[PDB]
Amino acid sequence: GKLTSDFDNPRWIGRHKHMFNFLDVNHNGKISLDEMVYKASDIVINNLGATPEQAKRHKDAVEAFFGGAGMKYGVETDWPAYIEGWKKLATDELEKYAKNEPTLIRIWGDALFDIVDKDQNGAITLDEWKAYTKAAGIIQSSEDCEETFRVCDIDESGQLDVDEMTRQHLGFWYTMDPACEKLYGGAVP
Ligand SMILES: O=C1c2cc(-c3ccc(O)cc3)cc(Cc3ccccc3)c2C[C@@H]1Cc1ccc(O)cc1
Repeated sequence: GKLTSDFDNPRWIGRHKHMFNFLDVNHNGKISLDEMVYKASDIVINNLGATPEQAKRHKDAVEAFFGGAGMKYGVETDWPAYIEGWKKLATDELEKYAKNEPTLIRIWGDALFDIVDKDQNGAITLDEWKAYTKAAGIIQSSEDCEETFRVCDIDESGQLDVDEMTRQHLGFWYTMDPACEKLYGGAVP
């Protein structure tokens, strides 16, 4: 694995700058925690049929995750404060990884996969991953969705679970692990 940060890597900055511009759908140069939690909850409730119990769990997880990057309700976060807050989020997540503490990215996955998995067993199929990532907009083509199941160590079903995805997300969002490249296909650089 890799438990060292790489915040000076221009491709780490560019990866999250891509995400920031993807999240700033109204081209305001700034995004709020209200917008992020709305987008997240809108997906699982209105596209994926989450129950109120599932949605509340998922809401607290998304709220914590983006809140870990310094975003707050009623506050607009511009790009400089965004990437600065994302360094603090990656640092806190890397401390949790090292302490074998439940990370914010795992807690979001567990809450999300309970919705995305129709059997609610913490493992999603390729069609279910295409359903979520296209509703979220983070992936547009079915080709990029298939790259996820190539990069990830899929089980024998074969489905993707939170254990494997948390491992991939460690290297993709936090440490720039070369083996975690193309986790979202070509949709996210
Ligand atoms: O990990 C994930 C991630 C990271 C970012 C991101 C990335 C970098 C940024 O700088 C900003 C936003 C953005 C997204 C899309 C999204 C944004 C806001 C509201 C709902 C979805 C997603 C999904 C996906 C959910 C997930 C979580 C854990 C799992 O185990 C499996 C799936």
